Amino acid sequence: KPFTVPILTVEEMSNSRFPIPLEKLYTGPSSAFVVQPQNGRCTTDGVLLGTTQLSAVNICTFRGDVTHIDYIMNLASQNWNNYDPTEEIPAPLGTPDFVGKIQGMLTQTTREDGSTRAHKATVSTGSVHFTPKLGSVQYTTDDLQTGQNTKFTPVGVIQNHQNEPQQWVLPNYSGRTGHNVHLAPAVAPTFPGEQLLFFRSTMPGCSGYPNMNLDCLLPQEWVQHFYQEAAPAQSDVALLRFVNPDTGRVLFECKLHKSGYVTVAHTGPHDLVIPPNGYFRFDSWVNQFYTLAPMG
Amino acid sequence: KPFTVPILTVEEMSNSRFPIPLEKLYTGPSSAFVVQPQNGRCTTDGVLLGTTQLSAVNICTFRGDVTHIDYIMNLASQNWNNYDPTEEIPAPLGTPDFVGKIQGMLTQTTREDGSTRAHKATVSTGSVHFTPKLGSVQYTTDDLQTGQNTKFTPVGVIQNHQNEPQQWVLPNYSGRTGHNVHLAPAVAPTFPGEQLLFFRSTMPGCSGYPNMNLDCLLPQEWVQHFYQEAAPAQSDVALLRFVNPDTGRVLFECKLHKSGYVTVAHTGPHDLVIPPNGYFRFDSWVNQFYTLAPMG
Repeated sequence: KPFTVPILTVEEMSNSRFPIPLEKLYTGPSSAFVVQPQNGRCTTDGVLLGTTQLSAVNICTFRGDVTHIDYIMNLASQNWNNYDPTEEIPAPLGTPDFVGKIQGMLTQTTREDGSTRAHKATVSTGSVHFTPKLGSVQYTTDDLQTGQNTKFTPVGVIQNHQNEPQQWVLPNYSGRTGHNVHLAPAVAPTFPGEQLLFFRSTMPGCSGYPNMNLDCLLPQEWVQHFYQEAAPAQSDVALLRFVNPDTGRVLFECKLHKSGYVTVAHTGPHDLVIPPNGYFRFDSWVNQFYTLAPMG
Repeated sequence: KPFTVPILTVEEMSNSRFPIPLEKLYTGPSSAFVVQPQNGRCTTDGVLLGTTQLSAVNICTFRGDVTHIDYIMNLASQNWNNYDPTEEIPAPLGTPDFVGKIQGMLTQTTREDGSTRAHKATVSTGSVHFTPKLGSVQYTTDDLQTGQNTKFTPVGVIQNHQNEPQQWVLPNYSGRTGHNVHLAPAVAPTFPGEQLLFFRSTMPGCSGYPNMNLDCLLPQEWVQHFYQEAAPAQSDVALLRFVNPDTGRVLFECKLHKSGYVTVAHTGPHDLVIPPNGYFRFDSWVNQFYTLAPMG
């Protein structure tokens, strides 16, 4: 099958690491960071890696029952059935993949009356009570029956300023009980001139001076597209050109490594300047020795 | 181009009328209802109708500034730029398309300190202050600077029991100022044996005895797929067969009208029983006189 990327504009896409839309394109120096994101990890061939699942709305949500202590939720699977700690994944597909406090809201229904309730609730993925893999997560909930399906819908990050969140620091899915399992390989631009092309959004902040940025390596729909299509990597890198349908002109080119990350020939930071109508286009499969035309 | 539907299982898909995953397949009697949903309306040929946009995470969100009175938000566009009441759409793409109270949370950042805040907030789309089209929406917010980007993230519906929400009753996007503009055509099964095949989810409830169901005519990804693909309607109806990859057997067939709705040959209600691994498959283009093999 022939390879393609979706004709979606950045603003028409969604961040694969938090349920919010993409806002911009950005690139900066990697060196000092880790870049082990587990969400938004997909082989361009179609292979989902890490904790990556297809739904953009289920990223960072948690379902299950809860028991009052601030509150512990014995996790269930997205579809509300039993959690299987057996699978060979880092944690439930869609689990958060950075260390931080995520404010949201807990909601439950009592199968009995049609009765319902809702309360604010936060979750620190740094806390040693953040054990998704093992099957339980603790909410520092800022009246909650047991044996009743509870759901957590994420909203933003409530986080000395800018310190949290720690976007490139992976939480411990098994917490204290053990190291992380079956992680997606870490990313780093290898070629000389090149740097990494991120896909940034701004997680809403919910109280405090949090570092609201959030970069992802692949848009949620690229993940959804490689999954459907499953186009053979007729090469180890795919040359992408970011076109503009208004002027009909190419702005910059970039590298889509079949592994699942994007690199752009640039040194130093830069909030990528682009036309709201521009989108990426698959031109050709190239060797990893292909030097890219510099970026703006 | 040849027509297709995505190989996604119901649970792998998302509801196109609220940012939550699909849960089940359902069918019941239409007659007494309207069925004028504006979200999840797409021509199978690729034409988005009503207030339908591509992002499943931006359904029911509102951005803009707010001014304390409980609170009014002068709407902005998804990308945070000016709202254009000029476009020939019923309202901002993604606006809610049923009458009800939607609880969620308002969050804002103050460009100045990195300062942030968050408070619960509800919105009644029945209220005469619900004027999306005109550019303003009022929150009955259950400390909010002005001239500061505020966002509303929806969570569930806080709604004598079961009365609200009114899933098939369209809100007035211009409120009192005028009737609704450029609506997606209403739906109804025309053929004799047939009924309408919905795609149901359960909006979380956030306080009260709300009618948490929510049916949509097309999964958000079918909408995203017809948009990419844009496969010519070589006919006015497309025969779909819901297969099971485990047993390799067809369960039931259904009608995908190029208009953008699904009909199944059945009379009376029924929570469709299906294997978690089953998915739909495009078999052939047929005439509207094709009688369907009854459904379970």
